Amino acid sequence: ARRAVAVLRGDAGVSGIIYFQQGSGGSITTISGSVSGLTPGLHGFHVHQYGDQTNGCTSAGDHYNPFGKTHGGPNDRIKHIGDLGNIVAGANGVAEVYINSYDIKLRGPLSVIGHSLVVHANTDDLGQGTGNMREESLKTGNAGSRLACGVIGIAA
Amino acid sequence: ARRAVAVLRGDAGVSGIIYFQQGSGGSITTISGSVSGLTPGLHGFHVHQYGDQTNGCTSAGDHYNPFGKTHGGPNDRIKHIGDLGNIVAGANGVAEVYINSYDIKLRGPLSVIGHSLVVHANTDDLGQGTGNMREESLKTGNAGSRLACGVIGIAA
Ligand SMILES: [Cl-]
Ligand SMILES: [Cl-]
Ligand SMILES: [Cu+2]
Ligand SMILES: [Cu+2]
Ligand SMILES: [Zn+2]
Ligand SMILES: [Zn+2]
Repeated sequence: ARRAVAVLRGDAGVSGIIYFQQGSGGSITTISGSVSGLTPGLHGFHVHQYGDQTNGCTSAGDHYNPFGKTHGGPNDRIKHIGDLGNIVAGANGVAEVYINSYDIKLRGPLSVIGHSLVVHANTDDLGQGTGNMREESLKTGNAGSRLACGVIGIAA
Repeated sequence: ARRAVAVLRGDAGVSGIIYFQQGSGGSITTISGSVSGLTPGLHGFHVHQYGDQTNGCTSAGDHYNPFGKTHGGPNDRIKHIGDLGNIVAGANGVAEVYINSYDIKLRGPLSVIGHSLVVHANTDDLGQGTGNMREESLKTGNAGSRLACGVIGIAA
């Protein structure tokens, strides 16, 4: 059994606290918490490669992708491990987050501990972009700027 | 080969950036960087248990101590893994940090990635406290309040 947490901060009035809990036997990880200060609507939500905040959320690098796949949604068989889709901010700017995952781990070589969790300005198109949007869709989901981020740390 | 970084922040005018670099073959880890805003003199420097910033540096918990030992200095055979002794702030409030360690790892079950690095207000007595000071000495080194902290994250 394991627990982690990311405290999201940034330069855009967005903040939050997101917990990760992985069950004994490590099959399922529950990601939950809340994010405030968001424009109402859908916001892209990803675990990024680096837990490096020396350049704000920019130094977090690209999406966490240990298996070298294209970008997708969290339910997709082909996705980045760090792809957590969209969270939904209500009219009051608060998104309550609740995601169950078989792919997000807190133990082992694929652990997301030490990586950054990042919330974005726009909707993640889940790798469904078409036309000239498709290149960036299959890389990042076209979710726009990084509004807040935090390093995923071990929690009690 | 691996690299990590902690960006130290807090409520005391203290900040800094500390890098960790572990060589291929993972025997030696070099910890280096700088911390500013410090009172001149010696400041305790530890990796703590949790990378949890929900309650500032308080939620970092106690020292990282996977082998269940007493507190000591970094050169001691009996110490907490997270015990990094004192860093030294000059008259200008800046401490330049350079520490080599066989005990601090960036890979494996003892990795410090995901834990918090913490700089303290006072000198770490390295577990050498005597009299009524000895109980807290062998726990924390009596280094006083937590001035700044950051979660140790993966770096490029
Ligand atoms: Cl489970
Ligand atoms: Cl080495
Ligand atoms: Cu992203
Ligand atoms: Cu400490
Ligand atoms: Zn992705
Ligand atoms: Zn200690």
